Amino acid sequence: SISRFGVNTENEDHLAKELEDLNKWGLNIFNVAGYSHNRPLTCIMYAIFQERDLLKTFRISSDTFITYMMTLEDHYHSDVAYHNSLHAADVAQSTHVLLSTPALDAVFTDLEILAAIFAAAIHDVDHPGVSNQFLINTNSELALMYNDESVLENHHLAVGFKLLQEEHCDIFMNLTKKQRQTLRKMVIDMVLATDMSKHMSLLADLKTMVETKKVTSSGVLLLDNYTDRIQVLRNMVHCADLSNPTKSLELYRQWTDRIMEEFFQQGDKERERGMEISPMCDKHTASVEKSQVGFIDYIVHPLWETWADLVQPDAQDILDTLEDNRNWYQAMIPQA
Ligand SMILES: COc1cccc(Nc2c(C(N)=O)cnc3c(C)cc(S(=O)(=O)c4cccc(C(=O)N(C)C)c4)cc23)c1
Ligand SMILES: [As]
Ligand SMILES: [As]
Ligand SMILES: [As]
Ligand SMILES: [As]
Ligand SMILES: [Mg+2]
Ligand SMILES: [Zn+2]
Repeated sequence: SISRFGVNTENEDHLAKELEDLNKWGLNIFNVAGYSHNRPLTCIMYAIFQERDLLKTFRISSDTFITYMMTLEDHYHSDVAYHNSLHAADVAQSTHVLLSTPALDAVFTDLEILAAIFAAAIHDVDHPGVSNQFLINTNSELALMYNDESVLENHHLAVGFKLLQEEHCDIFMNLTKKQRQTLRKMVIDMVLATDMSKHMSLLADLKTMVETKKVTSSGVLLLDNYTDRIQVLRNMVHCADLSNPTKSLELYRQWTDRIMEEFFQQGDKERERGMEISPMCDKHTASVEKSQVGFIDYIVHPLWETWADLVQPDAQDILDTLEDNRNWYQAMIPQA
């Protein structure tokens, strides 16, 4: 059972210390990365799977698991400022937390739990650090492969599933054929749902099902068919993907630094190509602070307010943090 990936003996203890917060929204993944020799995705996934007894439940070899996860992590670009393996580790650990929210207790099968955490792990692999629209506009190889439709999201799925082809890395070897087929369908569904171009419609359909939600006597949501279960799962992974502004301000600020570095790098590439600069990618004019206020007001809060509404009162502290964070960025804009 691996306890360190480096030569620092002090790190083994520090890492296990950080990992005591595995089931908490307040886990600090930057620290995890620091104490794991930059293996946040390998280590958090190993911790999550052991925490949930998923290697035992699905007869996944620890050895095969580590090899697969190391190589998946290696397919995230460490030179991409935001969409790298630390983001993937964060989305996976955040999904692990949402899976345990009391309102959803006993709702999901082990296969659905597995699908959801694996989807989070893979959902941005081999991201080149520019948007779908930038790929479409530049006639990139990916956009020609995917006919301009959910270009990156299709690619992330293709890489994550292609890596399982080699026997040495097939973590799903001992699932049954029907299990593998259902898992693949769920993961494909979840990852494609992370495409921001689908968010307005995802949310609409979410606000819709919150309306007719049936909380049972004991306080647990009744989600009786597959259709309802995969809809909550697809929204959960989406929420996890868009969870940075709901974390402690200390963490949220570090995430903002990264996403703006990535966005402004795209702006530079656009300029360089004589392309039209996308407003929020232009380092010469865009306000980092307004960009987060708007991001929260227009995208993150409506999603989380609706999730919160669905899992009442589970997500109340998340909302308060979000609103506090929103307030902090606003207060950072020098104008009234
Ligand atoms: C889920 O996919 C993404 C991609 C990029 C950022 C985020 N989350 C954001 C973050 C974040 N920390 O998660 C921060 N700021 C954001 C700001 C300021 C804006 C947007 S946006 O309105 O979704 C937007 C507007 C215009 C272009 C693009 C783009 O490049 N892609 C690929 C979607 C994105 C998202 C985020 C999520
Ligand atoms: As670990
Ligand atoms: As392999
Ligand atoms: As994103
Ligand atoms: As942009
Ligand atoms: Mg993505
Ligand atoms: Zn993501």
